[PDB]
Amino acid sequence: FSKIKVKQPVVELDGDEMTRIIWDKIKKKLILPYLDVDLKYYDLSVESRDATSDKITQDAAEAIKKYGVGIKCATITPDEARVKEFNLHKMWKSPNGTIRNILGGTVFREPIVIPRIPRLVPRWEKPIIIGRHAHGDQYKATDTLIPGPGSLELVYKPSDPTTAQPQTLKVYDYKGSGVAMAMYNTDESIEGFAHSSFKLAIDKKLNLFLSTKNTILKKYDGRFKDIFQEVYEAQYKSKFEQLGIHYEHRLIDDMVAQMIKSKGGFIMALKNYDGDVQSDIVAQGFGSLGLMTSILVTPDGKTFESEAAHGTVTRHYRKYQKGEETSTNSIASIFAWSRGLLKRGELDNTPALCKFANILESATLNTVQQDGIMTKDLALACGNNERSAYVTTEEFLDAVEKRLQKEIKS
Amino acid sequence: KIKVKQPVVELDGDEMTRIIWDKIKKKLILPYLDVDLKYYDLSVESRDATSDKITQDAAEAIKKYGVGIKCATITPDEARVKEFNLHKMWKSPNGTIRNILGGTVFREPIVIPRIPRLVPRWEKPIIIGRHAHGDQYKATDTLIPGPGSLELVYKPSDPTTAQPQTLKVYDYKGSGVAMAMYNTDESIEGFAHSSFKLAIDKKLNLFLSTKNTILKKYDGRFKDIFQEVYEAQYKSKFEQLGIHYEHRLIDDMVAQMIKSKGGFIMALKNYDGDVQSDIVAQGFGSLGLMTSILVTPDGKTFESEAAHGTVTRHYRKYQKGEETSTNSIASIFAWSRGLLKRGELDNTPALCKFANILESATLNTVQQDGIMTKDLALACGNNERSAYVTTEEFLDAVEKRLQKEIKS
Ligand SMILES: NC(=O)c1ccc[n+]([C@@H]2O[C@H](COP(=O)([O-])OP(=O)(O)OC[C@H]3O[C@@H](n4cnc5c(N)ncnc54)[C@H](OP(=O)(O)O)[C@@H]3O)[C@@H](O)[C@H]2O)c1
Ligand SMILES: NC(=O)c1ccc[n+]([C@@H]2O[C@H](COP(=O)([O-])OP(=O)(O)OC[C@H]3O[C@@H](n4cnc5c(N)ncnc54)[C@H](OP(=O)(O)O)[C@@H]3O)[C@@H](O)[C@H]2O)c1
Repeated sequence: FSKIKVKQPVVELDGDEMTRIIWDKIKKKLILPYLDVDLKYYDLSVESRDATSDKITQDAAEAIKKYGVGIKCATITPDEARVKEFNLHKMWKSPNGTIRNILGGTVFREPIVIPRIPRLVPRWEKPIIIGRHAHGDQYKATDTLIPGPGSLELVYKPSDPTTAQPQTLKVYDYKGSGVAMAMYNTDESIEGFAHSSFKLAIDKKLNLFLSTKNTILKKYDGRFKDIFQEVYEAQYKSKFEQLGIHYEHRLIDDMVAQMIKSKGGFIMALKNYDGDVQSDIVAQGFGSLGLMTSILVTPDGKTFESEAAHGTVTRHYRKYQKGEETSTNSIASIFAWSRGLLKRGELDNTPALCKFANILESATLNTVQQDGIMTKDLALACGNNERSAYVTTEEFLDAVEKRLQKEIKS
Repeated sequence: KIKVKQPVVELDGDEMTRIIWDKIKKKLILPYLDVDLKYYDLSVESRDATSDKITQDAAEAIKKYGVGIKCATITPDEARVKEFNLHKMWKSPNGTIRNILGGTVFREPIVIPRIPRLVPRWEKPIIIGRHAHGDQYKATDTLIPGPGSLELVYKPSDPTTAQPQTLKVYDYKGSGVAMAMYNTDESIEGFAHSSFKLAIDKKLNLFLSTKNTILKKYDGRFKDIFQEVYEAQYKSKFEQLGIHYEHRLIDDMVAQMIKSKGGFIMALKNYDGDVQSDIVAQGFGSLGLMTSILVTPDGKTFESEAAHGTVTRHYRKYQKGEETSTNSIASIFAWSRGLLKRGELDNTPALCKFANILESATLNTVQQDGIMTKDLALACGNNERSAYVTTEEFLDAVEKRLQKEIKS
């Protein structure tokens, strides 16, 4: 059929295991037949990474920065058993972290809602998006064991004693053995977090809430609150008002409670640790990870990386490897493509592309909603594990493919 | 009447909960028990009138006789200081009591089958234990104006038995923020003992959650101490009861928690305990069915109270002569749970029986008689005025049912 010309190159990052499998199928059956796009391919499989000494990972990030918009497949984050499983030169760092830090920007997780599929928190009918500040609180902290009595201090010595002054803060006086830890964060990173959060809220046309425990951590957390407020008043307030959306700081205690009581439909910006823990809570609350997507947004709002929020689905890959039946959800991976192409269409002002992206999504979701064709993970939420309620990994892709063709005739 | 061997320490509170507290004592307690109630008025006024001294006297008394029954109290803050013209912004009475008694607070929701929960699958209590000693809650934080180094420095009292430590935390290339916190093996060990005794008492599985994958030393310490404490005194008891202890990464626990049907205990570090307690409570429904107990390491001192506040919004209406529908179930349980502990300690099976009948009468007023306050009716999808009853009407109903229940 007629192909849509994609003006700017799209960066594609291949992953491994199960997702690598459905990725190739999604491409040939759902993308390549309708678009004339130039894909800058970067293989991020563990095998490819271990070979290039993890260089392709960096090269891929650079590519995304250069062209704007990357579309990524889940990848394996090597650990102990992984190093032996593939005979790696060493436990490489998670490609997700390496790319995220190279591009700057923040990651926002968004669940896809399908009416027909109940949520564990049934009241949730609209997505609750979680943005996580992944810079350096507890994830870059220094912790140790205090052996016995003594004093603990936080000491800061400025590189320039003329403008700033030294700090020597008393933390605690141990009367026995125990534990200690110190962490940091910077104005620069927090500022990017704010910018990335406001731009996504504008794009999504959703209310934005920042959560901290500023009542306790008066300075530390207070810092996040002040920078968001400052960045807001100066560059986004007027834009939030035109759309009818609002920004607001809320105590993590209140936000968290108001969150599970709501019906959803808004964005929560959170600090490293809260974002980590709350993302797992929200995802599970909506249901299957097969419906959790994610988008990386930079402060300048010119660079994006699109990828499913779940992993390589290793357990399903073990079955696949033996020829055993699998029911893996391809929905999130498909949306990695549609959301990435959508951004591609927006930056190049190519409505044609944007239109196709919304059609791919519609075809995908109506397959479940209207036709009732779905994978096991989805059927489980309905209370139907009978091998007649769900369909196989490939059967689902076949269904959406057929549906796309139909909905594409206009 | 039923004779309560040891004295029960009673702390009175403020606003709406103070109102229901007096009606409860007089209608559901005093008529059936011959108990010596050591009374302590912990209202905002009483506290500000004694420079917060009754608070301490109260805790000391709980420490003396064992169990305490407390009414929700007002925690001073900028706003409250102007409202009552408080001399000083007195700190949380719960905190002060917690410090004197040591011990850990466990939040347990009351599940009434007829009343739906927001997380529909939760049909069994999910109890959260909070280590409220001090991580972020006793940390020192500061702003960092610009480029410079940041270090953690430890100097031992006896540089003969311990080595000093000077760890590079970070080199700022720009302005930012810094923070440091601590915890002690002592409190962690206390936190462990209380958790285990509560699991044994409730006969439920116990789970400890941390981020020991990132905070290898700090959180690995909680893990190791709990394990040590577990094997040192509770493993066999757990084995006899058929319950299990386990450490879980917070990421896994929380995901598992929301996917479960409830029925277990989660011991959490200070911060997670705080945030997760609010999630769990809201998942079950009204804060009106939320209870809590303070449990000391030795397992001989308890403080029972509603897990909710003074219900200020409802108090104003009460002030304007307007009708109210405040759920008193949680307050009544504060009495029942406390009295149950009193009996367990005094080996007074009679007191324990009363306690269980008071809880049966209360809950059945809702489950069978269909008499409930507004919060519960709303949870049932009933938004009609005729669907619920007033604060006093509900108490009147429990009172009547209690009399019938006691008959046999
Ligand atoms: N690159 C990334 O973005 C990323 C993110 C996270 C993890 N990972 C990596 O992925 C590998 C495996 O991680 P993991 O053990 O957490 O597996 P996972 O891919 O995170 O999935 C865990 C489980 O969730 C369910 N699930 C996830 N996606 C599904 C889908 N699309 N359809 C149906 N069910 C789905 C399955 O449960 P059932 O087995 O019960 O069906 C699956 O076993 C590891 O190397 C990990 O580091 C990569
Ligand atoms: N002593 C304690 O353990 C304790 C604990 C928490 C707070 N406090 C104190 O309480 C004051 C702040 O209160 P707050 O703003 O947190 O309000 P709250 O007393 O915590 O209750 C907030 C809302 O939850 C619902 N609710 C709570 N208890 C209920 C009940 N028994 N029956 C029916 N509905 C109930 C009501 O919502 P609707 O308005 O929708 O009816 C109520 O307005 C401060 O003095 C604070 O220090 C004390």
